[PDB]
Amino acid sequence: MVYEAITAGGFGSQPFILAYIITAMISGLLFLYLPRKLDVPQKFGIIHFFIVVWSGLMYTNFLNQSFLSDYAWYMDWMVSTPLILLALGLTAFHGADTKRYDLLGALLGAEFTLVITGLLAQAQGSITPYYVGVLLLLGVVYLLAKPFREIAEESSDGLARAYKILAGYIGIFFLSYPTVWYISGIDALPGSLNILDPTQTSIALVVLPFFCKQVYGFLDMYLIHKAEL
Amino acid sequence: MVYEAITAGGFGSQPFILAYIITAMISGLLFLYLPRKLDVPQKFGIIHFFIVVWSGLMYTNFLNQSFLSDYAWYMDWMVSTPLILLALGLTAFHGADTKRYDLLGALLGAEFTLVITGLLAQAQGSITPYYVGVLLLLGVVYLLAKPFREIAEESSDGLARAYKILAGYIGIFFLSYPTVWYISGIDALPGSLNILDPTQTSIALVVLPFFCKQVYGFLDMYLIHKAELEHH
Amino acid sequence: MVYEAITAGGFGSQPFILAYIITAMISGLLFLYLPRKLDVPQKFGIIHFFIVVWSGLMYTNFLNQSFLSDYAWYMDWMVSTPLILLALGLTAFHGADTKRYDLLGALLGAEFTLVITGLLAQAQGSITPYYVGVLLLLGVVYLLAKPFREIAEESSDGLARAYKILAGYIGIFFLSYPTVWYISGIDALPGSLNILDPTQTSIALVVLPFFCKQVYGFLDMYLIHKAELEHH
Ligand SMILES: *C/C=C(C)/C=C/C=C(C)/C=C/C1=C(C)CCCC1(C)C
Ligand SMILES: *C/C=C(C)/C=C/C=C(C)/C=C/C1=C(C)CCCC1(C)C
Ligand SMILES: *C/C=C(C)/C=C/C=C(C)/C=C/C1=C(C)CCCC1(C)C
Ligand SMILES: CCCCCCCC/C=C/C(=O)OC[C@@H](O)CO
Ligand SMILES: CCCCCCCC/C=C/C(=O)OC[C@@H](O)CO
Ligand SMILES: CCCCCCCC/C=C/C(=O)OC[C@@H](O)CO
Ligand SMILES: CCCCCCCC/C=C/C(=O)OC[C@@H](O)CO
Ligand SMILES: CCCCCCCC/C=C/C(=O)OC[C@@H](O)CO
Ligand SMILES: CCCCCCCC/C=C/C(=O)OC[C@@H](O)CO
Ligand SMILES: CCCCCCCC/C=C/C(=O)OC[C@@H](O)CO
Ligand SMILES: CCCCCCCC/C=C/C(=O)OC[C@@H](O)CO
Ligand SMILES: CCCCCCCC/C=C/C(=O)OC[C@@H](O)CO
Ligand SMILES: CCCCCCCC/C=C/C(=O)OC[C@@H](O)CO
Ligand SMILES: CCCCCCCC/C=C/C(=O)OC[C@@H](O)CO
Ligand SMILES: CCCCCCCC/C=C/C(=O)OC[C@@H](O)CO
Ligand SMILES: CCCCCCCC/C=C\C(=O)OC[C@@H](O)CO
Repeated sequence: MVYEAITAGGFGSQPFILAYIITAMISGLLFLYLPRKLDVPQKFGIIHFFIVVWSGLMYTNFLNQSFLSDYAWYMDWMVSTPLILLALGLTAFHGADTKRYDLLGALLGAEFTLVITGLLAQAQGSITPYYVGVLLLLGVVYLLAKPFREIAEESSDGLARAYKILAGYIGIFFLSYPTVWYISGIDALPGSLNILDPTQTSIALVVLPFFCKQVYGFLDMYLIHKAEL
Repeated sequence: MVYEAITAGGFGSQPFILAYIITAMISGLLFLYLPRKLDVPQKFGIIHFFIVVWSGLMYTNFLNQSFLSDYAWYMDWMVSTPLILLALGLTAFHGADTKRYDLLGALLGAEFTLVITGLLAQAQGSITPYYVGVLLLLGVVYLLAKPFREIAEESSDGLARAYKILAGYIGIFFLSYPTVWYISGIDALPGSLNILDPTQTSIALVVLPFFCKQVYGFLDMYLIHKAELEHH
Repeated sequence: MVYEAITAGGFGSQPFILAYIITAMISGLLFLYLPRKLDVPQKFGIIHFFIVVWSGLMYTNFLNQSFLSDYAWYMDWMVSTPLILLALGLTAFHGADTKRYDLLGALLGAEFTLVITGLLAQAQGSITPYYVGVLLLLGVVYLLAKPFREIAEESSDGLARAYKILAGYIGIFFLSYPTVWYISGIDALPGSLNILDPTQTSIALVVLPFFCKQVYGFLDMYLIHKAELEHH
């Protein structure tokens, strides 16, 4: 019952969720427009567009109650967060000699499952899946830190630096998510610490996404342009 | 309460829906068969097979109530309408030199998001997401209309003509759905106009699909066949 | 009412469901490591990792009631069993000249659709969709038995033998599922027959998946390995 907890009484988080949704939409447009002017491949503009627009659309379930609303987080991250890791995977490939799409799939597949464990954690009211999720996230991080790093180092010195920058960014932001999820004291969530109240929890999982999507998109695409100079 | 409305009173749409399903299943079997007879790549038979068989299976939720029924259309279009666009895209690729698979993804991705907006709108009884869906639709027809057209025009004249025909056929039909959705007077479906009664909506929503899937299946495969015969 | 029936009273399947999840997680870790030890392509490890881990996860919904619980088998096979087939397909492709990724798509799509029929059947309380599934599954067996077999025979004798063994293994086992599903006396799923009680059904759908996931991942990677050893 995440939704009722988030929107009962004040629903203080709604200004933030509204602002997220709008900055998402306008960012999505800008992302489509950018790579025309920017000298980065279109696939990046496109991917970030979907990251941000999919996220936006899902968060509308907090403004308007549907059957989705209690799980709108996992509906969003389901497809947003693998697209993020795809953006990050393809950047690494960009200049490089050997592309490795089996690793892309692993990268993306882990994220998806990771996010489904959250889904499962909450629905079950049980933390067991959450632990499996965290192990997977470590697996993602490993994947980013090593194999994809190496592939990125095959290419130009600028791009490899760009990857490292993006990867550590995305790495560390990702690790925050299971944190605020665990320490949330929303009754539904089986996190056994209770530090953040529903509105706080909700607001964290608006600001955090903002950095991981809206900023990420620009960060990714400016960094690839600025490398290829 | 889309299902509830649709099966209200007589349930007038009942037998149309049944004929759509039966018909889908038979189309499917042909689609698997045709390519071998037709000198068209098997991949095309396979895509149309799933399109027409997926749709048919989802529509059985109007004949037997389930937790899916209210959102059946979306459960269908979710995977059917990107497959439709995959065929169209792959047709454009068929005889061309440069293949843009990131554009294929954008094409297919937009459709999926664009059907999910439809689902969101009904689920929150809210019209907002629909507008984004409409914006995405226009991105789809733009994609089809230009980049994919460009790629199509590297190929022989017949294959370019084929794409151009199918691209208009599916583009025009595709714009009808958000129309009759908005137009519909089922209450679950938001938007102000209530022009179409639930049975009229339902019947619009098996007629258009019959043209987008069954007819489209054959049309695609015959245009690709006629173009390759014309150029050999 | 699937969860309630299974877990009601003694919940006699809970140990098997536990033993299954624990072995799945452990098998998964091993699958990731095995490829580097066997000179088998890492991708096979990846795919088998996800098969057991995803399956394991979905089965936690029998240990803890959720909205997914009643439909957990479908949520599992919905992605697990296309992956099982991806592995089969890629095995066949492994030594071969022609990679036909449309057959891979057809293989995977039939499976996924074929699981969704099971979910529709339960959700509808109707046996109709089950029947489409069975057809579809005979589509799958067909694919495996022929075109995929031909592509395997393109390769070395060791690789070709590997595929045919696995294809047999997995074919036979895949047929058992629509059988147990049908004869199961869980009220929710609409077989005419009521031979198994929920616990027996549950046990069967623990032990059979053990052989199709945990065992199969090892079997697949060792057969390839062996095969690659046999030809310098
Ligand atoms: C834009 C949103 C982003 C970048 C979300 C990232 C979310 C995660 C990495 C969540 C991870 C989780 C676990 C590792 C365990 C289960 C709970 C989750 C879903 C928060
Ligand atoms: C076989 C069925 C087909 C080809 C259906 C096409 C359906 C659409 C293009 C629906 C479009 C919609 C929007 C663009 C926004 C409103 C919601 C939808 C799904 C009606
Ligand atoms: C690891 C689990 C596996 C390999 C499960 C296989 C499951 C099936 C082949 C199920 C088949 C079905 C039909 C053919 C029709 C009715 C619905 C199903 C899912 C029982
Ligand atoms: C849905 C949860 C994960 C399911 C899929 C994740 C793993 C799929 C990756 C398959 C793979 O690596 O094979 C592709 C390889 O042949 C590309 O060359
Ligand atoms: C944690 C979820 C799955 C992790 C994927 C494990 C794959 C790691 C293997 C890397 C790879 O094969 O790249 C080659 C490099 O390790 C040595 O050449
Ligand atoms: C090759 C063309 C085959 C067309 C077959 C469509 C026939 C479907 C008609 C069903 C019908 O009218 O019965 C519906 C109603 O009686 C069910 O209760
Ligand atoms: C692609 C498959 C072509 C058509 C397959 C569906 C035919 C099976 C029909 C089953 C049926 O109608 O039985 C339903 C009855 O037992 C319950 O009302
Ligand atoms: C399941 C609902 C969407 C179906 C997606 C399955 C196909 C998606 C992408 C396939 C494609 O791009 O085929 C060509 C690919 O092998 C690139 O070489
Ligand atoms: C549900 C929202 C997701 C829509 C599809 C997400 C990805 C669409 C585009 C993928 C892409 O650009 O991959 C192309 C790349 O693999 C070319 O090498
Ligand atoms: C409501 C939206 C429907 C309008 C779409 C019709 C597009 C048909 C015209 C395409 C065109 O002008 O492309 C010509 C190209 O050579 C210009 O770069
Ligand atoms: C490779 C083995 C890794 C860990 C296996 C542990 C499974 C055995 C644990 C059985 C247990 O918890 O029995 C508790 C019982 O008394 C509760 O009824
Ligand atoms: C993704 C294509 C269709 C699969 C639908 C996935 C939904 C599975 C879960 C359904 C559910 O939670 O409804 C069951 C219960 O809440 C209603 O009795
Ligand atoms: C229920 C969802 C079923 C989706 C399965 C449709 C996948 C069949 C598409 C074949 C494909 O994209 O092959 C591409 C490759 O052959 C291009 O050369
Ligand atoms: C590969 C070994 C298969 C293991 C099957 C799992 C056992 C499930 C119990 C079945 C059962 O006892 O059916 C017999 C009885 O219900 C029929 O009268
Ligand atoms: C949790 C552990 C599950 C136990 C299953 C592992 C046994 C699978 C059998 C592997 C095998 O015999 O491969 C060797 C054979 O193919 C010749 O190399
Ligand atoms: C394993 C799940 C894969 C994708 C299915 C997503 C499930 C749909 C999201 C939540 C939902 O269906 O809500 C159903 C019920 O909890 C409403 O209260």
